[PDB]
Amino acid sequence: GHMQNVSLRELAEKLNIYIGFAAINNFWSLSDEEKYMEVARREFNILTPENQMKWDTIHPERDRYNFTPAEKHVEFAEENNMIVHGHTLVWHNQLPGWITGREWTKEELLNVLEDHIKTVVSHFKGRVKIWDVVNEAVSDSGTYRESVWYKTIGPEYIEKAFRWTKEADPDAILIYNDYSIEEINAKSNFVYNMIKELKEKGVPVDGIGFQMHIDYRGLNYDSFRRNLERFAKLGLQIYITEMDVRIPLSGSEDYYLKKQAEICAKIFDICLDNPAVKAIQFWGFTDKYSWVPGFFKGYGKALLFDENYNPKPCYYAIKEVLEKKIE
Ligand SMILES: O[C@@H]1[C@@H](O)[C@H](O[C@@H]2CO[C@@H](O)[C@H](O)[C@H]2O)OC[C@H]1O
Repeated sequence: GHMQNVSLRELAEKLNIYIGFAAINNFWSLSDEEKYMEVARREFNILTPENQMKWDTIHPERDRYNFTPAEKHVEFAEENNMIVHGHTLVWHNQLPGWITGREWTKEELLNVLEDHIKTVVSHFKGRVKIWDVVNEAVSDSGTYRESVWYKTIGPEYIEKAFRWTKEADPDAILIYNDYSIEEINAKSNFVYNMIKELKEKGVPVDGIGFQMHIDYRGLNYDSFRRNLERFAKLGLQIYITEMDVRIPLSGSEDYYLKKQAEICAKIFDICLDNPAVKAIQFWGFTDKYSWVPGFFKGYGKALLFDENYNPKPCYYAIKEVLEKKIE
């Protein structure tokens, strides 16, 4: 015969791709830890720690590293035949006080950056298959974002981060990850020309991550498909890293859950049609545990499973698209 439950990760493996999630902080000690862990191992073969590899947790003082929470994320992916997607080495948010609380000069922040990168990347060498090296380096104007990194160091912090990362783990796939660059627009044009110049200089930018924090309005699918093609032609691997499809909390639940399913299906169709797309992840998987309600005033219910871990319409919609693709 054949196996009874036809999970997303089983279907992902027959497509030679990964489908997964972001693991909440301290997932092993949730009140409902057991259920959370079970759904996650049943469904997924790639795991990104939601926050526990961020600068705040992992490097809370200039001369102290804390790998403890991160190691728990990695052990769980390992015991569960998942690969680990590392997040994130350089970003403007969730920085500890010893970084934000003092003025820096260029040479000192370069030295700080290199130490952080080499320490975390070497510590997890060979155990983290994909690194978000730089996260959200580009403003909502398609100019460079005016972070502590940029203001202190200049644009070179980007290439140096990638080069330092590759040194510390040559087998890691190094990516640049951003939001709102799924379509052709001012922001993705800037990211495009940016990666195009870094690769021409020999910087090891292996891939691009499209966060895919979207809502019930969907995307311009033609623009998204054309955007994936131009990036792939740069010789990049492509990762959907943080998917969620937030819907208004007010009024017709069924209508919005139906639009959510259609969107998820359309996004998978396009992604499965382009062989440079290697993983699709959701920024979580159950609506019980999502950053959306707290960040996006008036929206929620953005994930695969409801608050009781029952699959929602999008889940079945994506499974059906996965199954058709194999068929
Ligand atoms: O718990 C929350 C996380 O889900 C949130 O993660 C970020 C959301 O925006 C993405 O573009 C980032 O890459 C990702 O790290 O960060 C805030 C935290 O409180």
